[PDB]
Amino acid sequence: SMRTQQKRDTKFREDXPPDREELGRHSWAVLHTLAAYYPDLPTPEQQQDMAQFIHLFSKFYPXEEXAEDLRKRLARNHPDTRTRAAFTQWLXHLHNEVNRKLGKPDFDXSKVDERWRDGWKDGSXD
Amino acid sequence: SMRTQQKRDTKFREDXPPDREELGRHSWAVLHTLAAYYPDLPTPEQQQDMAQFIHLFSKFYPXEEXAEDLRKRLARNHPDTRTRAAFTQWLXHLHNEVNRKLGKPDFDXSKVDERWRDGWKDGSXD
Ligand SMILES: Cc1cc2nc3c(=O)[nH]c(=O)nc-3n(C[C@H](O)[C@H](O)[C@H](O)COP(=O)(O)OP(=O)(O)OC[C@H]3O[C@@H](n4cnc5c(N)ncnc54)[C@H](O)[C@@H]3O)c2cc1C
Ligand SMILES: Cc1cc2nc3c(=O)[nH]c(=O)nc-3n(C[C@H](O)[C@H](O)[C@H](O)COP(=O)(O)OP(=O)(O)OC[C@H]3O[C@@H](n4cnc5c(N)ncnc54)[C@H](O)[C@@H]3O)c2cc1C
Repeated sequence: SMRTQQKRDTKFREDXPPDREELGRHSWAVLHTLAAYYPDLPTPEQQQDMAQFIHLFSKFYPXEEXAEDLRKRLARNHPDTRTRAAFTQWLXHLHNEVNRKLGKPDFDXSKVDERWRDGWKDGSXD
Repeated sequence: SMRTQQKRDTKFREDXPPDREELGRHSWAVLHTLAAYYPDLPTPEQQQDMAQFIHLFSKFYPXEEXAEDLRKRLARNHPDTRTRAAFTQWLXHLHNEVNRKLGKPDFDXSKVDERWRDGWKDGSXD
């Protein structure tokens, strides 16, 4: 017909303020990448710090409906920051809660180390 | 000649682990966007929380040379979290320190509200 609601076909300037979706994509990348490299045997101070980091992220996330949704989840399901394995998985399952809320499919949590740190075992990241 | 070191011409799969540069781009977007919507008159608890959030981000940032560089800066130049105006500018000038370290030009701090929240006044984000 003429205009389109597919943003990629419309708004071409990259250096603009992130919208709700684009901030989401950046933020999941930041959180999953921070978790991917977290210690396998973190100190007690690290475990405390990472839980506080996720709590503070929930206080300041600037999409208010998204931040409320996050604060509700963290109240029902505190972050497991005991180890890399536990925290990476914990964060995957949380991300999946949001995906299911929004009508998106589940990400296979078995893929989190490939996806965010190591690259796919088939070599498609090289 | 044949291979290229311009990543865009080589590695086409998007769902791969962020490298140092790509994590940087995501992270500056997250930090500048969080600052852009921070209160103009934050409570004392908010001011304390935002400073602690930036400190914790420096503890967990997974590029070790980058995290060390950040920890050094925050020791010399604590975040000003007193107001949106102060914190957005504080974070711009910090980002500029990193840009100059890496041979990149200064971003004009007068542009931070346009860039990260409001869109350019000429309408090029619409
Ligand atoms: C904490 C948080 C709360 C949010 N709350 C809301 C909200 O309440 N309402 C709303 O409209 N939007 C919310 N958003 C934005 C939303 O989650 C999506 O980021 C946005 O809709 C863009 O979706 P996307 O399809 O690009 O993929 P995203 O969900 O942004 O995912 C980005 C990439 O991460 C990978 N991935 C997907 N799922 C997982 C997983 N479970 N584990 C590991 N990797 C995964 C995939 O490679 C994917 O392409 C929130 C985002 C954040 C960060
Ligand atoms: C906290 C932190 C520390 C880092 N330390 C290092 C390091 O020690 N060594 C290293 O090699 N890399 C480091 N990086 C990565 C580096 O800063 C860049 O992110 C990366 O090199 C990609 O650069 P870029 O050209 O894509 O633009 P980036 O610097 O990633 O900037 C992204 C976008 O932000 C906007 N912008 C640029 N400057 C400002 C500013 N001053 N204020 C507001 N908006 C701005 C521009 O629109 C720009 O395109 C760090 C990143 C972070 C987040």
